[PDB]
Amino acid sequence: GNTTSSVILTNYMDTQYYGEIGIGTPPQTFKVVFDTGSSNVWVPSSKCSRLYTACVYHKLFDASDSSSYKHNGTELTLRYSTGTVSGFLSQDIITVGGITVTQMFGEVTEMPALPFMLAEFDGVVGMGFIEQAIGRVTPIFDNIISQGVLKEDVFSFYYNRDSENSQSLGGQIVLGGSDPQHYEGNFHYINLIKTGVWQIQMKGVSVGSSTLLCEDGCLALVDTGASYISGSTSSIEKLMEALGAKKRLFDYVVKCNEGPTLPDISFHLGGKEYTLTSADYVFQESYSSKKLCTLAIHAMDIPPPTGPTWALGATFIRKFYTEFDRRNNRIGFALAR
Ligand SMILES: O=C(c1c(Oc2ccccc2)n(-c2ccccc2)c2ccccc12)N1CCNCC1
Ligand SMILES: *[C@@H]1O[C@H](CO)[C@@H](O)[C@H](O)[C@H]1NC(C)=O
Repeated sequence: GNTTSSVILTNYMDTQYYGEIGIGTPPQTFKVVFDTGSSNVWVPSSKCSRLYTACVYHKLFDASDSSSYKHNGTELTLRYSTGTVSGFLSQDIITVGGITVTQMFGEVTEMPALPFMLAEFDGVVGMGFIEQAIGRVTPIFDNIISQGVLKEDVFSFYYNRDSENSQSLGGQIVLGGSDPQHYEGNFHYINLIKTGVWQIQMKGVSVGSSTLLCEDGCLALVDTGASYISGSTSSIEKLMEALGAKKRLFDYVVKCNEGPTLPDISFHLGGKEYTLTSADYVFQESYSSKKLCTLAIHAMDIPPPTGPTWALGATFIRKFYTEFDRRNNRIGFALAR
């Protein structure tokens, strides 16, 4: 192939990065997260009961308004770390950054308020492998590859640190390459443990100068759909005791004045150390001892076969521009700019 294609992303509060796709003829536009942690495409359906408040608030796909729609109707349930969606399969034309593909996707009829009422996006575009696709449906990137239009069998993620001011650009996905404008230095590559999952070996997790965690190795899922860096409950409990952080319901907190005093956290991947300073992992919203500041690291127990794993989400990608290489089954990291 010859072409490169980009998807402009919106950065919502440093936690949600989403772009727009079109589905059907004429195109019905949806805000979607592009998720390397999963392999299914889904959007909410017009068939979703309005008793699900998430379906009242999000954009719904109406098959009755699309002349290119092809019925399927196979029921499917997608169980994610933060919640579950259920619905049925359909086929239609999807437009992603100027690229048009015929795609099988889920029409979601059951969409829980938690977490979906907290989502700025409507659906998900899974960027993982067919091996992880529920119902063994061909993932969108595999269908785009089949077209033979892309210069390379790769895709790259840039997630901006700036979520506020306009004219910044929230983030960017490049289909078929990388954007040198958003990284510096050279890519350092890490081969996948196996095909089918964007997961790599991690050799250790350091808090300051000492390797408190993951000595003897562990797994690291490079997950564009996750807002934070996550580890298993036991790993995070140990990590947080070392930081002096206090557990709450859905996160860990530190007194805001303590934020800048927190140690660096280093991830040992492919012989290189990937270091995040406290500015990279603390939501430093004030400097008061009277206020609590949340950390962009949390516990998430991912079940087998994928888990138990650490997940390197938006917290990590903000610092490290990421290239997902399908041709060589590897992931490249470079310093984002
Ligand atoms: O469930 C999540 C996650 C998720 O939802 C998604 C649901 C489906 C697809 C993508 C995101 N969100 C999320 C973020 C903001 C609002 C609602 C949900 C997470 C926030 C932190 C950590 C994980 C997830 N996963 C599991 C699937 N892969 C990415 C992380
Ligand atoms: C749904 O799609 C798959 C092809 O991807 C097909 O094999 C299956 O039989 C379809 N079912 C119907 C009822 O159209």
